[PDB]
Amino acid sequence: AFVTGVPSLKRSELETACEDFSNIIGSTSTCMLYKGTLSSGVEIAVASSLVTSAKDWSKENESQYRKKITNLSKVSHKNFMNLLGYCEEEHPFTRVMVFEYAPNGTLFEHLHVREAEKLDWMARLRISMGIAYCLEHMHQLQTPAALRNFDSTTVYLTDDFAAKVSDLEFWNPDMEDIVRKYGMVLLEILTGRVPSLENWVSRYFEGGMRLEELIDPSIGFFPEDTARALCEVVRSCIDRDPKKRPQMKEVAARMREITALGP
Ligand SMILES: Cc1cc(Nc2cc(N3CCN(C)CC3)nc(/C=C/c3ccccc3)n2)n[nH]1
Repeated sequence: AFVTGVPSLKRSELETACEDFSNIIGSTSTCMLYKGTLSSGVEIAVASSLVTSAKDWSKENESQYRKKITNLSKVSHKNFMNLLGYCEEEHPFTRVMVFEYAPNGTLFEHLHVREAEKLDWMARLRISMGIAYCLEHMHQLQTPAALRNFDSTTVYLTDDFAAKVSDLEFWNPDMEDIVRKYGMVLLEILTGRVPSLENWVSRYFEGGMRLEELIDPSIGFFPEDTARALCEVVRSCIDRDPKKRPQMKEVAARMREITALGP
């Protein structure tokens, strides 16, 4: 065991759950993702290193592995994609982390890829609020390392479209940097726009854009003054000077106020 709290799986266990690793959700810089189901019926996303022998794997690699598990085992939040387990094995070489499975995939997909169906206003506020609570909690745990890769492709959506912020990448940022990224992700949620943006939105901030220009047209109707308040949160978060940015606890506080949604 490398940690208290998080169970250490036999590879035999995980082979069962993931049908001999036969079902792939995705693939990233540092890991392959396999779909599984535990004998408890709990759906899982298994993140496996891209290293297949002890040779391609350093003691630096190993040290990073155990640090990540340590750090993530300390993070537990309803709006985080929580670590459920891990599996280290030498025969054959296995370095795995087991995460919660989010059936509605990424925020990015639901904002930009699905043409037929769009997230409504209230679902967008709920997602925005959830993200903010997650980041606030992480800043309280002093583990922003888990957020070095934060953007709409790393935020997942549950059955009921709650946000789960993820940290899937094997470990080979300021909280001020995370606050700005939160600003940009909130802006993306509001507008439906993604960096192929600051210049575009500066026109809104300059006073030369109506909210019906800024807000994602797929939304339909929306409360103007709510939208206004959310855009000020964006403006605060993305200030060019990191020192002028709100703390995440202040962001979460203001967001709670505007959305009227508790943690
Ligand atoms: C880590 C994790 C992912 C996850 N859920 C899901 C669900 C999902 N869906 C839902 C149903 N699918 C039929 C379509 C899209 N897609 C993904 C994609 C993951 C990925 C990540 C990086 C690169 C490439 C791909 N993750 N839960 N936990």
